[PDB]
Amino acid sequence: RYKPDWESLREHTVPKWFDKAKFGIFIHWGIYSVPGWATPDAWFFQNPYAEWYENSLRIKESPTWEYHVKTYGENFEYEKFADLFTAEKWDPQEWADLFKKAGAKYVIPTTKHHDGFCLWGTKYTDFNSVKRGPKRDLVGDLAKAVREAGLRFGVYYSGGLDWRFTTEPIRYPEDLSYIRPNTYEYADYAYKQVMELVDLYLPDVLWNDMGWPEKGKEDLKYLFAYYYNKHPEGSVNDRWGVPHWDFKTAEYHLPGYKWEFTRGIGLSFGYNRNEGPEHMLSVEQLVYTLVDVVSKGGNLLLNVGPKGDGTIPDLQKERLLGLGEWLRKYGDAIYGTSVWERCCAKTEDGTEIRFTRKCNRIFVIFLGIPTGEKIVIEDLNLSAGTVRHFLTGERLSFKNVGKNLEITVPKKLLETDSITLVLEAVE
Amino acid sequence: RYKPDWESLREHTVPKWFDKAKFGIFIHWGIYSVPGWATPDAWFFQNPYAEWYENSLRIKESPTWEYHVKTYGENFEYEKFADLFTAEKWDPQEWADLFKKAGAKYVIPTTKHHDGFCLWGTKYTDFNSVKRGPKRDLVGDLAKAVREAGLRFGVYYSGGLDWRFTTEPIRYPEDLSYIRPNTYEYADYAYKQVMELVDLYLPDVLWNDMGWPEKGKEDLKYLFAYYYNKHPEGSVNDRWGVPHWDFKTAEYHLPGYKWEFTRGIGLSFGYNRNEGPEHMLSVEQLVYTLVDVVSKGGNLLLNVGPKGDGTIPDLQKERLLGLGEWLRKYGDAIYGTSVWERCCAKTEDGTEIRFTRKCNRIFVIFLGIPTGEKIVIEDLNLSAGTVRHFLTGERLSFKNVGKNLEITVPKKLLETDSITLVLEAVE
Amino acid sequence: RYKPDWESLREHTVPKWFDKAKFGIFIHWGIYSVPGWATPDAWFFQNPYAEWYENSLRIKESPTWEYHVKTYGENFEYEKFADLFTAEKWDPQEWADLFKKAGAKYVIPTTKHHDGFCLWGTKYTDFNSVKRGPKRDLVGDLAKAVREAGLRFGVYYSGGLDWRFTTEPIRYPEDLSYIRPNTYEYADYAYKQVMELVDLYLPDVLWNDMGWPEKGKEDLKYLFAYYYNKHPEGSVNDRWGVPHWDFKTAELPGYKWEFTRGIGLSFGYNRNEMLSVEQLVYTLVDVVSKGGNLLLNVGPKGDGTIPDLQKERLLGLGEWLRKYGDAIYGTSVWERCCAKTEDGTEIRFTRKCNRIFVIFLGIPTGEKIVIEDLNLSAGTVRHFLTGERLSFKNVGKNLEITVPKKLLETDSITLVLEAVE
Amino acid sequence: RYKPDWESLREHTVPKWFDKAKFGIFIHWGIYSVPGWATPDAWFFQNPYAEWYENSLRIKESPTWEYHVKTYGENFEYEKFADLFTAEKWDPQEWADLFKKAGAKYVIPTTKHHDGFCLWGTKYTDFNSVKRGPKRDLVGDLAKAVREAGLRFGVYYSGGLDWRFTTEPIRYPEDLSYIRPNTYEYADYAYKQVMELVDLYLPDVLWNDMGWPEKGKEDLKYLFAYYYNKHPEGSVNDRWGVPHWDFKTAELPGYKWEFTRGIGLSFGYNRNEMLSVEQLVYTLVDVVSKGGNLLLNVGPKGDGTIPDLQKERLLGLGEWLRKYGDAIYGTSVWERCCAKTEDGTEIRFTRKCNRIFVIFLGIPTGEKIVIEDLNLSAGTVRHFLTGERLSFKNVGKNLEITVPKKLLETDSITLVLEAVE
Ligand SMILES: C[C@@H]1O[C@H](O)[C@@H](F)[C@H](O)[C@@H]1O
Ligand SMILES: C[C@@H]1O[C@H](O)[C@@H](F)[C@H](O)[C@@H]1O
Ligand SMILES: *[C@H]1O[C@@H](C)[C@@H](O)[C@@H](O)[C@@H]1F
Ligand SMILES: *[C@H]1O[C@@H](C)[C@@H](O)[C@@H](O)[C@@H]1F
Repeated sequence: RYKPDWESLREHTVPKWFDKAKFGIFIHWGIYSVPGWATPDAWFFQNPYAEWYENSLRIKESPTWEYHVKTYGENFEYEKFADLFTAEKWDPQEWADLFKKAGAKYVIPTTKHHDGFCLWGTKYTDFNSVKRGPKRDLVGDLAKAVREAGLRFGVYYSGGLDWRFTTEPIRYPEDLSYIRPNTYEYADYAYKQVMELVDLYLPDVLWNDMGWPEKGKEDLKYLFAYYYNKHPEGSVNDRWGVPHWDFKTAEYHLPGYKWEFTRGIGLSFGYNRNEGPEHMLSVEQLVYTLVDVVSKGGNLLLNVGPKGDGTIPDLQKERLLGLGEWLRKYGDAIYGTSVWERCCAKTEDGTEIRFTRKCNRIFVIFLGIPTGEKIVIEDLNLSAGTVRHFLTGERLSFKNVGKNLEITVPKKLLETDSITLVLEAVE
Repeated sequence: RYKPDWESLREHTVPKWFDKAKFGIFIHWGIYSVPGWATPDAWFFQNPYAEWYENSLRIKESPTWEYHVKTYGENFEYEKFADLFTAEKWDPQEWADLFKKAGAKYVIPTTKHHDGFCLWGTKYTDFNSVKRGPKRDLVGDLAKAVREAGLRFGVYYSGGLDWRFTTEPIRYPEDLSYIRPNTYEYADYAYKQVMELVDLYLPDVLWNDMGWPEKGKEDLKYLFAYYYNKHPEGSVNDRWGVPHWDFKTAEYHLPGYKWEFTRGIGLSFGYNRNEGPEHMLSVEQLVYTLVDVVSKGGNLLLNVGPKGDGTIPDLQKERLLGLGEWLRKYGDAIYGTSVWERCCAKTEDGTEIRFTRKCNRIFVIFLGIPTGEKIVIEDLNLSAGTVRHFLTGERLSFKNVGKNLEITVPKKLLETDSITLVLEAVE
Repeated sequence: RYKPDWESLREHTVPKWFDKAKFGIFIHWGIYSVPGWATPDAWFFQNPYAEWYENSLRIKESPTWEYHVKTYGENFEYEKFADLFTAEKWDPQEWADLFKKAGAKYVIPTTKHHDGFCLWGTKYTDFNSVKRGPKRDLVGDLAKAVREAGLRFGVYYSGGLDWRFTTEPIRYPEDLSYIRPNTYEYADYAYKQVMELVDLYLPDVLWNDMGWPEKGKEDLKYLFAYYYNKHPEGSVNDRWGVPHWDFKTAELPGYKWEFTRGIGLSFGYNRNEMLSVEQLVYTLVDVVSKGGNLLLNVGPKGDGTIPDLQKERLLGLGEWLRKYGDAIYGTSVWERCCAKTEDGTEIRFTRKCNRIFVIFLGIPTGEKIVIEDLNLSAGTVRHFLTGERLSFKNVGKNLEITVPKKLLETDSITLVLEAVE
Repeated sequence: RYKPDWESLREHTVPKWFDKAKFGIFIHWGIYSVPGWATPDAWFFQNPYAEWYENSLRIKESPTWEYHVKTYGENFEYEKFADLFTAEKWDPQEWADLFKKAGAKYVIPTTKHHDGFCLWGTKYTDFNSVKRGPKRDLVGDLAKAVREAGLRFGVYYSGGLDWRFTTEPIRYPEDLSYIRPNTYEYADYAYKQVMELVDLYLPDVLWNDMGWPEKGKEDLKYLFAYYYNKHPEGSVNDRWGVPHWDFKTAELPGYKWEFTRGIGLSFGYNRNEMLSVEQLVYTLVDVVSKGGNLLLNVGPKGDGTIPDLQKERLLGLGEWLRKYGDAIYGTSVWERCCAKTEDGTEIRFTRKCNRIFVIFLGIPTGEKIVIEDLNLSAGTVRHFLTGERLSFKNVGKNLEITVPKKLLETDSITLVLEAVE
C-alpha cells in the first residue's frame, strides 16, 4: 500500500503490461484540429506543431496569425473554434478498430491540451466538449470504444500549460518559466481535474505534459498514492517535475529503465493541412523506428492528429494499417520481448541489425532485406544452437568466422519477408 | 498582546476557568444521527463510532453498508440524511438544563464533523442546517441556551477531515495520510469557517479534530493570535498538528500540563441504536473515571450522542443525571481543585483511593465505600491535623501506623455516602 | 519522556520550584572582572557594562580604549587578562552562604560570556579557567557549594555572541544582526558546550543570551528533549530564538517571566561607578506582584570577593525576606499587580490560596488609609505580621482601612496587610 | 551519466546482478566481537545483540554492565577492546571460500558499526583496525579475497549512529529520535567516510544503517551520483532517509528488497547463546519467492574464526543450493509466493521465463498430493531434478499431482516440481 511520500512511491515499479505492450497510439485532437494548420531559435514564431495554433496566433504577424485572418477573419477569437468542433463524422468504434489493426496495445487521447479545452464533461470548467461543440463526452466515448476493441486506455493532460489562465504567448523557450497559470487556483484545478479523470475513466496511463505547477507538486504525492492504491496497474510518465515516474519519455531519440519515444507520423501532433507526405514517415521508416526503439528497451507512442470533424487523415490511416500488417507478421519478435546483450549490429554490406529477446530466443531484426544468400554479421558470435528463418521457421546453416557470424539464407525465404529480414536463434 | 508566532503564542497559558471546570459535555450530533447505527487492525471495516457512518457506507459490503441497503435502500445517498434531519423534538433549553444538573461547566457540540455538514448558517457552504434539514442555526440556538443556563460554550470543528472534499473512504489508518481535502481551497475554507465560529459565537474552547491541513498550519498562527486577542479566556486543544495548545486530549487514558479525557457514555460518540447498556458505563464507573481523571490533573469531556430528532437517549440521560447527583454532593472535592503529591493510594482491602487538593485541604476519595470502621491506607502518612468525614463534616480519629495510616469511620457515616467514601484532611 | 519536537516539548511546563522561587542571584564574573571598568544611540561607544570591555576596547579611541592604553598598554591583548584572573580569595562556600542568607533560591553564574572565556574545564577550547588564570573549575566548585547550601544551581551561556569568533566590534545595535560567529563550526561548538554543561552539572536553569546561532537552532529541539529527560525539573529561558521556553526574561501576564538587573548598573564589576535595600525590596515586590522572579546580579572582583556594598544590600534584602517571605515565596498573581493610596503610596498584591497579601511600597504615616479604586469582599483584613484584625470598609470605589500606629511601627520597609476571604 | 537530483537518480534501477543474486552474506565483526556477549519494551536493557555491547554497558546495572564488571572490571573502557582485537587467526581467503561454497553471491562486512570503530585505514579517525588492534586493513583485504573468489563485495556503514559522538545510552526506542551525533561535523565525517569507501573499494553495495544524519541528507544526491558514475553496477539500500534506493531491507511486492538475519539471534558473536540447515533453506526459498534476497549474517570471533556451527550450516545451504540453484538464482516472482497442500505442507513458487518452480517446504510422504486453491494451464508438470513428466489434473479449485515415491526419495529437504507452460 502506497503512502504519499517519494520513498514509498518508488515501490511502484513500471507495470509489466507496459514493458510488454511496445506500441501505443497517441491522439492529439481538440478545437485546434478545426483550423488544423501550421507552417512547413525562433521555433515558436515558425511552429510546425499545429496543436500550438493559439500560441502562434497570439504572436501577431506570425505565419499562423496571417493564415487565420484570411480563413476566419480578424474577429474570430481562438475560443470560437470550440463551437465549430462538432466532431460529426466521429465514429469512436472505427478509430478503436483502426488502432487494434495497427497493432497498438494502448491508446491515449489529449483530454486537455495547452489551450485548456477539455474533451470530457468536467465539473471544473464549462470550456469542454459536453457543454460546447460536440455536446459529447469524447474521452468517455473513446475509452468505451478502445476497451470494446480489447485495448488499454490512458489519458494525456496538459498540467504545466493552460492558456485559459494566461493571455500572453510563448515567444521564446524562456517565456515558459513565467507565462504559466501561476495561481493557487490553478494548482487546485489541475489536481482536481486529474483526480476526476482517474475516478471517471480509470486510465492505465497518466501522461502529463510540460511539467506540473510548482505550487501543486506536493499534491502529486497524494495523487500518485491515490491512483496506485486504486489502480496498481496504472502508470505515470516523467513530465511532472518531481522525483517519481514509471517510465521516461523522449521526443528526439542500453538503459536499465523503461522509456517511451513519441512522435507524429509527420512532424506535427495536431492535424496539419499544410504538411503532406514529404515530411511523413513511410511504413518502412515507421517499422525501423519501432524496431530500434524496442531493441533499446522502449515503447513507441505514435501520434495521430484527427481532423476537427473526427476523421483521421487518409495518409495517417494508410501508414498505421501498413505498420499493423508488419506487426501481424513479426509481432512475436516485438510484443513481450526484453533487450538482449546489445541493441545493435551491422552486416558487411552495411545493413543495420537490431536484437530483441524472448527467454532464450534472440531475434535478429534486419532494418532491410539483404540481396544475397551469404549474410555476414560483424563483431558477433553465437555458441552452438539452431538459427531459423522467423516467418517460415525454416532451419538455416550458420557458422562463426573469426569475430563475425556467417548465416546462409535461401533467396526463396528472403522474398517472403516484408521490410525486415527476421531470424531467430536458440542458444 | 499575542503575535502570530509560536514563541509569542506560548504566552497564552491554559485559562484558569478550564483547570477549575473539571467536567464538560461533548455533543456529537449531525445527519449521521438520523440512521444512528454502528456495529457491536480492521477498525474501519467494523467501526463502532456511528458518526463515521458515511465512511463505513463508502466501504461496500461492510456491516454499515448492509444495514443501509435494508433500511433506506441502495439509492439513498448519505447526503440525503440532511433533509430528514429536522430536529423537530429538539428543545435546546432542556438540553442545557440537563447538562447543568449533570454538573457540567462547559458544553461543546460538533459544529462540523468529518462528513462536512455544518450545524450553523455558514456563508461558505449550503451544506448546513439553516438551508437544509432543521432550517435552524443549531450551534447558535444551543450556545444561547447553554449560556442562559449559566454554562460555558465551546465548539468542535473537524479541520483535518472533510468527506465533502473526498469521495474515497478510509479503509485502514494509513489512508488518513492522503485521503484528505488536500487543496489550497480546503485550507482557506477551514480557516474561514473557524474564523466564522469565533466571530459569531465567541467560544471558550476551539476543539479541533484529526489535525489541520498542512497548507493551512501557518494560518493557525494568525487564527490563534486573533482568537486570543479578541477572547483571552479562550482555549485551544492539541489536535491541530502545530507546536501550540492550551491542553492535551486523550481517548485511551502526575503530568505538569493540563489535559482532558473524552469518551462517550457508551463506545460510540454519535447515537448508536445497536449499542445497549452492556457497552455503557454505569453511574458508578462514570464517577470513578471522573475522580481518577481529576486526581491526575485532567478534565473529563463526556460525550452525548442525540438522536436525529433532537432527543437524548433515555440511558444517556439517566447516567448524566446520576453523575450530577453525585457531583451535587461531592462537588467541593472536584471543582476548583489541584493535584496533590500523588494521584493514588489503596487500602489493605484493595480499595483504590484518589487525592485532590484545595489549598491546604487534601480530599481522599475512595472509589468505593469500605465495609468496616477500621480503614487502613497503605504507604501514606499524615502530619498532625484534623481528618473529617466530608459529607457530614464529622470529626474522625486517625493515627499513623508504620508506613500506613489508620482512620476509623463510624458505620453511620459510611451508610450516608453514595458511591465514594470521601474524607478530608487539613494538615 | 519528551521527544525532540516543539509540540512535545510544550508538555514541559515551567517547573513549580521556579514559579515559587521568586528570587535568584546572577553572577557576572570572568576575565573582564580584572580590569573591571566601564564609563560613568552611542550606547556601544560609551558602554557602562564592564562585561563588554573587550568590545569597547576594540572600538579605537573609545573611553575604554583610552583607559586600557594608560593602565595596561596598547599592545596588551584582552585575552591576556586570563593570566591575571587568579581568583586568589575565592571561597565558593562564602558565596553560597551569602546568597542563602539573602533569601535567594537559585544561583546562576556566567559560564561563558560574550568574550568566549569559559569558567569550566571544557574540552572544546583551552581558553578556560582550568588551563589559564585560576587553574580551577569555577562552575563545578560553585555548583557543589550552592547545592550543599540547599539552593538550585543554573548556568548562563553566551550562545549568540562569542568574540573569539569575530574580530569586528559591535558599534551600533544593527551590527548584532551580522557580527556573529556565523559558521557551522560555531554552531557545533555552542551545542557541544551546552551539552557538556548538562552532562557535567545538570543545571536547574539553562540561561542563554543573545540568541542562538541560526545554523544551530534545529539542534535545540534535541538538546531540550535530552536535558529534560535527564533532568525534568530543569528550565530554559527565552533567549534562544525558538518556539519553546519555560520563562521569559526582561532587562498581568498569564506566563512566567524573570526580571534581571544588577545591584548597580554594570553587571560585571566596575570600579568607576546603586540600589538601596528599600529599592531592592520594592523591586522584588513589584516583580513578584506581576508574576516574575527577580534575578539579581552581583559582579565580583578578579580575586573572587564581592564588594562590601553588595554584600550588605543582599543581607538587607534577606532580613526583609526573613520577615515577609510568606507574602512572597510560593505566591501567585492576584487579579491585579498594583494600586495606590490617596496620598500617593504605591501598593502591590500577591496571593496564596485564600490569602491576599497587600504590600505597601512604604509605611504610611497615618492610621486612616484610603486605597483608590479597590474593593474587597473578603470579610477580614488583618495586619500581616500579627494577623490582627483591622477595621475596614468599602466606600464607593475605594477601600478605607484603619491601621493603628502601634501596628504601623512594627513593619519594616513595607506595610503589609492580608485579606482572608 | 547520473546527475545529483532524485528525478535523475531514479534512472538507476536495481542492478540485474543483485536481482539475480538471491543470497548474500552479512558479517558483523569488530571490537564488540572480543567480549562477544549478550543476554539469553525493555529491549535495550536486555539486549541480545552482542554488537550493541557498548550501549548495554553504558546502561548501569544492566546484564551487560554486570558481566563486564566481573570479566574485565568497571574501569575497563569499551574502547580498550580495540587493543584486544588482534584477529590472529584471520584468513580472508578461508572466509571468501566458505561463502562461495555456501552459494552466496555477495559479501558485506560492517566497516563501521554503531560503536564508531572503523575496520579500514580511514584518514578521519585513529579509532580503526590499522592504527589499533589487528594493525590491518580488514575491509581492503576481505574485498580482495571476496573478488578473487568471484563474489561481489559490498559495505555496511553505520551512518545514523556513532557512539564516539554521543555519551548517553539508548534506553528506549524513542531515544533514537535525539541521541544522535547531531552536529555538522558528524555529517561531514559520515559523508567523507562513505566517499572514502567508494574511492578505495568501489563497493557493489552501499548498506547504510540507522538513517543518515539530517544535516547530511542533501549530500546524498551528490554521493549517489558520484558513486553510480564511477561504478554503475553499484547499489544502495533504503536506510538513508531519502527518496532514492535500489532495494528495501527488512529484519507480492513489485520492488526489490532484502531480508536480513543471523544464523542465530545476535549479529555479533555471542558466547552466551540457531537455524538448522532445513530452516535456512526454507527461509531462503520463502524470501526468494516474495522477490527478496536473503542477507545471512555470520558473527566471527575476535581472532577472526567463524565458529564450526555456523561454518557447517552455510555449507549445508550451499549443498542444497548446488542441487536446486536453478530454481533460485536468476528467478523472478510468479503470480504468487505461496500455497499449501491439503495436509498442511507449505509451498513456494519462483519463475524463470516459461518455467515455474514449485518448491515444497518439506518432502510430502504420499504420492498423491493435493495443492489447495491452485490451477495450472501449463500442460506439463515435471519432477525438477530429472525433468520427469508427472500426471496431474486441475480438480475444481485444487491441483492434484502424483509424484512416484521413487522420485520423492531423490529430493533433499524440498520436493521441487516444475511447470513448463
Ligand atoms: C544579563 C545581561 O544580558 C545582556 O543580554 C548582556 F548583553 C549583558 O552583558 C548581561 O549578560
Ligand atoms: C543488521 C542489523 O541492523 C540493525 O539496524 C542494527 F541495529 C543491528 O546491530 C545490525 O547491524
Ligand atoms: C508537449 O509534448 C507533446 C506530447 C505535445 O503534446 C506538445 O504539443 C506539448 F508541448
Ligand atoms: C475525532 O475524535 C473524536 C472526538 C470523535 O469526534 C471521532 O469521531 C473523530 F474521529
